[PDB]
Amino acid sequence: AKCVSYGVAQIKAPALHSQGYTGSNVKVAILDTGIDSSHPDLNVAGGASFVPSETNPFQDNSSGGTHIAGTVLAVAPSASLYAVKVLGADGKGQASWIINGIEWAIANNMDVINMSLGSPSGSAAVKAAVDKAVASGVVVVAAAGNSGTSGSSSTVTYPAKYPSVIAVGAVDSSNQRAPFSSVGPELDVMAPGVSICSTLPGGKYGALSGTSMASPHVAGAAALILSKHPNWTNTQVRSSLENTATKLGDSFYYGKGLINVEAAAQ
Ligand SMILES: [K+]
Ligand SMILES: [K+]
Ligand SMILES: [K+]
Repeated sequence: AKCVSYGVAQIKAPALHSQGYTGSNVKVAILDTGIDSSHPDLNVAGGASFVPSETNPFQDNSSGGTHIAGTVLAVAPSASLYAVKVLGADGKGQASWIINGIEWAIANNMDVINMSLGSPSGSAAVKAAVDKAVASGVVVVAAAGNSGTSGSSSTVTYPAKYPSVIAVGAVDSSNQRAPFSSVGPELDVMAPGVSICSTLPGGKYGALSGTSMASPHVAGAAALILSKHPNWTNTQVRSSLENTATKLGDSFYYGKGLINVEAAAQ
């Protein structure tokens, strides 16, 4: 990664890199607004668009998908990225498009799905598709939501709110919960999500904040773990990330805490 970011060291990814693990031979689908495949610092191995008004997955007219891609590669520099466009330039999409992306990911033997997207209400049909992905062995990671708090109510967005999905909230560089990061019993782990510098469309770079930025740290961590332990199931990868996280506070706000990929990979 050409842009410096504190998040990679924060989750202890350099310890894996020192051990010689960089996520080789791990297929990571980024279900988002596309990936700018012409960016000099990205390589994209394949993809598909399901957004009828935006038919190229290898361009990104929003910026999120590219940024997210860059984070996954900063964490797991050898991962293979797949651009699955399920959101348009406004970062919005239909539930069916998300389903078609998930199905494409299953058909094309992805190891990890990253969904940095969140609907407040969810879709029964999306649930079925994510659960199917997880049953087929895919590690499914999603942004917990940028809906802050709501007293004692959960604010975790769908599809993160489903139990089959790893819901990733955002901490800042001080390991404090970001004011926007959703909360609730469904929140699983935290990762860096404030002012994360990564790739942007048109060969650019810049900081973005959100649980969408936290999620790909965890998708990259999953790739690092699978490169060290290619025989582990998705169940085993998830368990390793949740069980070895660094506790940060009440699980309503922090889940199990900050992922620690060095501990998870032991
Ligand atoms: K490129
Ligand atoms: K969850
Ligand atoms: K929780």
